[PDB]
Amino acid sequence: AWEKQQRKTFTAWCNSHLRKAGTQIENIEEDFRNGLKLMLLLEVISGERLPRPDKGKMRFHKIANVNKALDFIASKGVKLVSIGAEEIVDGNLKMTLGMIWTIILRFAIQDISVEETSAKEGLLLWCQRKTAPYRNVNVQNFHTSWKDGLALCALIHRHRPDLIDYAKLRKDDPIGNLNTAFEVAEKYLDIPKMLDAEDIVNTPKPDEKAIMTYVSCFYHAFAGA
Repeated sequence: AWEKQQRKTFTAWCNSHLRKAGTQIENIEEDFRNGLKLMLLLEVISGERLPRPDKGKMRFHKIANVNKALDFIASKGVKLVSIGAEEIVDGNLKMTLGMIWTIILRFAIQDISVEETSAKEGLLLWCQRKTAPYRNVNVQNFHTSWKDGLALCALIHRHRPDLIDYAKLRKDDPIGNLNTAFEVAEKYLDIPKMLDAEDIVNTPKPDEKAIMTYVSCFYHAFAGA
């Protein structure tokens, strides 16, 4: 169950950035094998220029491109473990998802700082501060606390009360609450849908890496304004 959620969410997150470079991926376990869109993804999110990609379709050129991507990530303090270019190139879903998570964590979550609290813990505190006024919400983690959709709706309502009629939302309509939040974020906040409502409501403990990935988009979207 963790793999399905991470595949959907990580793919959508990558696409939310790749669109700025005029491209997209579809199958995360295949579309980064030659390293080209992986290098592009890193340039988009970092605002920096990576080395030029290799010229050639041979397997060793793909390995070289993936190594350029991995070396860049490592230069940002990321300690790559077990992740090898050969595996990314030949195909390994688990390793690929692990690599993309390290990227999401380093570039979208690690530098978040709220009240002397950083990264994951800081993002959580931010969510707690924003949803404090809502009695039917209780953010205590990045999994079960988000299952009924009220926390996400509240997070949006706190910044944009004009976008959601919070009083109409009921805890017994989790799918509806989640979709309402997903739709509003997509249409008005330019945050692509990254979570599947059914998976969130039916999985006892939803994947927190996927939820953190999606929620981090709201932090950055609201941090600007």
